[PDB]
Amino acid sequence: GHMIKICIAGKNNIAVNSLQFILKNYFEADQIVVIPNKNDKGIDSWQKSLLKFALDNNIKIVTLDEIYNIEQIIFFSLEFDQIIKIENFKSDRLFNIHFSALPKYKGVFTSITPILNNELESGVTLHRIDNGIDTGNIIDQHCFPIDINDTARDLYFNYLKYGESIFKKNIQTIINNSYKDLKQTNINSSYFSRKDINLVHKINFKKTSFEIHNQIRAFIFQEYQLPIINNSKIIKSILANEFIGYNVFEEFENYFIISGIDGFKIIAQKLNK
Amino acid sequence: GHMIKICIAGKNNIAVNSLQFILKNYFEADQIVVIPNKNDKGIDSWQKSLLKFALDNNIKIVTLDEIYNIEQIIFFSLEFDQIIKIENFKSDRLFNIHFSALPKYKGVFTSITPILNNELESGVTLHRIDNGIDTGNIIDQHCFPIDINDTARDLYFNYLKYGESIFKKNIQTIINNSYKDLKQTNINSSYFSRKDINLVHKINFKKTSFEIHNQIRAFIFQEYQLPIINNSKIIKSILANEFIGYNVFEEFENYFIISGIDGFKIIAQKLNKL
Ligand SMILES: Cc1cn([C@H]2C[C@H](O)[C@@H](COP(=O)(O)OP(=O)(O)O[C@H]3O[C@H](C)[C@@H](O)[C@H](N)[C@H]3O)O2)c(=O)[nH]c1=O
Ligand SMILES: Cc1cn([C@H]2C[C@H](O)[C@@H](COP(=O)(O)OP(=O)(O)O[C@H]3O[C@H](C)[C@@H](O)[C@H](N)[C@H]3O)O2)c(=O)[nH]c1=O
Ligand SMILES: Nc1nc(=O)c2c([nH]1)NC[C@@H](CNc1ccc(C(=O)N[C@@H](CCC(=O)O)C(=O)O)cc1)N2C=O
Ligand SMILES: Nc1nc(=O)c2c([nH]1)NC[C@@H](CNc1ccc(C(=O)N[C@@H](CCC(=O)O)C(=O)O)cc1)N2C=O
Ligand SMILES: [Cl-]
Ligand SMILES: [Cl-]
Repeated sequence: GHMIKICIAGKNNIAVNSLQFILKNYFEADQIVVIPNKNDKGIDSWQKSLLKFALDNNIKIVTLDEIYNIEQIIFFSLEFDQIIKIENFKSDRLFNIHFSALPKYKGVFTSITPILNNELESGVTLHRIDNGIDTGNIIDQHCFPIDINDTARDLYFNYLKYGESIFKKNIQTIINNSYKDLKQTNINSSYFSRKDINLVHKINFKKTSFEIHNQIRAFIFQEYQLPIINNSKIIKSILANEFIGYNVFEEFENYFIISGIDGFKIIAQKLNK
Repeated sequence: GHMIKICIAGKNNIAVNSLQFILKNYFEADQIVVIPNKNDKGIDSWQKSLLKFALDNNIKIVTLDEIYNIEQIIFFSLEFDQIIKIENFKSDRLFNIHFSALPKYKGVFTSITPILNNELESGVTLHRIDNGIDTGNIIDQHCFPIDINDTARDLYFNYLKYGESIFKKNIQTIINNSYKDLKQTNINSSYFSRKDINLVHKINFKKTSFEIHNQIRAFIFQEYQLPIINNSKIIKSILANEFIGYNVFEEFENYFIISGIDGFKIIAQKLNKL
């Protein structure tokens, strides 16, 4: 049918590197169109620009309106900023990679919400897009650890890495329309919206050491913000299993020593600045 | 031996039934003391009264001050209302059964917090009392399901049942002093205080059906409160696998039909239904 076979919509190194993989291995420029996010400035920053890569490689920049009527197009969202409505499209070949182990942690801020809710693991999930937010049927998932001292930033860079890999693992079956999927369960399903998360976190210290530590590290993502204790930004939290007494809080020039209601030692390292 | 070998401190069916078990199998009345909770008025209601049981069975009622200097006393807290300081006690035989699968859900309101945090299971844990809240070394634990439609009240009655069972299972080894324990992990440890739970819950509907349903049923405990939707008290929530559309909300005479962002059917039953 159409010249155009695939649309990559989204941002950051997962979208750029997945687009590069399709251009190298599957489709020529003239067979691909791209929809960057509204905030893409067309320059590289701490992630690469999808808009810049597409323009550099002669791939057309399009709008959703411009692709709705393309028969059989593969629409692939990789951190795309718009919620689509499936009945706009002639094609039913609509796919997304979501940065959580669905059915948990639908919605936004998924580098914060699993840590803040005390998880030991997260995942990336390739799924069909339906009209709900991260609700469509699951094609593949890869779960991986949230290590004990990982921050939100560390978790995000794992999503980028594992998300790119799950794209490469599954894309041929998507192209060939040969994949299998399974509906999501009602149980374990959870969802967080922007209004659920205050990005300026105020720590509750009447909590376990593990909870105070998770509260701190869930907000460490320096490109956006760092959590603040007594007007100092915190760059790293370290949780040990050493008991130091209950409810410790002491400030030093370079760090705080903290424990919660169970008394395990936390070192909260101040940003050097 | 002082005369007094054991103190049962606390309340409700677990304290009464455990006391009754001790009196039947291990110690006579004149070897036991009790410290009821401050709110025990000696009346059997939806729970049995430990004060009433002790009075009816000639078991002395005491204060903590009265038992601190008692050598070798077994002190057993079963829903006891006072945080003890261990250095007050000559004895080191100090035990509690906590209504959670420790190390999770230390603190209070443990029939609310696991449901509200989307758990599929909970537990009872027998542990040594240390100076922290529910922090001491674990002796035994029994985990059991939170069934999908269980309310906070249903979970509390399961804690009472499994707690009484874990008491009977372990009491021989406590009396022998042959029990084994293990320190708690830092990992997975969680804690909720009274301030963390608003008992008049306002539901966040911009949530999955599982989360809306957990928000409703975590507060269903009619002796205390029921959650209110559109000025109606709710007595039961039922969560189904059936997709009915995203973000459904409809009020009927006897119930609401609700779904969250994933579209699964909830029936929230009003108290007024006949
Ligand atoms: C905007 C922002 C983000 N972050 C962190 C935490 C967040 O998980 C991570 C990535 O932010 P993002 O790129 O804005 O996306 P988010 O994780 O909220 O993902 C959501 O939005 C994107 C655009 C959707 O495609 C995705 N499916 C959603 O989950 O950066 C912060 O810590 N502070 C911030 O202010
Ligand atoms: C006071 C109260 C209680 N409840 C429910 C929820 C709570 O888990 C259950 C039992 O209440 P409780 O007997 O006050 O005890 P709680 O579960 O908070 O347990 C705590 O306090 C008791 C006294 C301690 O020994 C125990 N180790 C603590 O966990 O009843 C309510 O729903 N609303 C209330 O207002
Ligand atoms: N239909 C659809 N389903 C999806 O699963 C999906 C899409 N489109 N499009 C790409 C991506 C979009 N991800 C998102 C997720 C949330 C917001 C957002 O603005 N959330 C608002 C709540 C919006 C609402 O209630 O309608 C917020 O305040 O959190 C935007 C983009 N995606 C899957 O990743
Ligand atoms: N030392 C000790 N450890 C325990 O683990 C323990 C005891 N005593 N005593 C019996 C029982 C007591 N349980 C409790 C638990 C919390 C509160 C309470 O009032 N909590 C307050 C916070 C108190 C504080 O911060 O100091 C709250 O507002 O939630 C009371 C009794 N118990 C284990 O079951
Ligand atoms: Cl964005
Ligand atoms: Cl009480």
